[PDB]
Amino acid sequence: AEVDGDQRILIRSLDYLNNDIFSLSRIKVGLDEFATIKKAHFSKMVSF
Repeated sequence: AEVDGDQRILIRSLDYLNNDIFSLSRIKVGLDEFATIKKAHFSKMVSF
């Protein structure tokens, strides 16, 4: 497919994209793209 827009990521778009998403380690930074956080083993959770 052909797209000519830069798809510059704006903050005003994130709220509408993530209105139904309540995750803390994933947000819809784009339409089909995501911003994620790397996982860690829960065995390290004992330090809290």
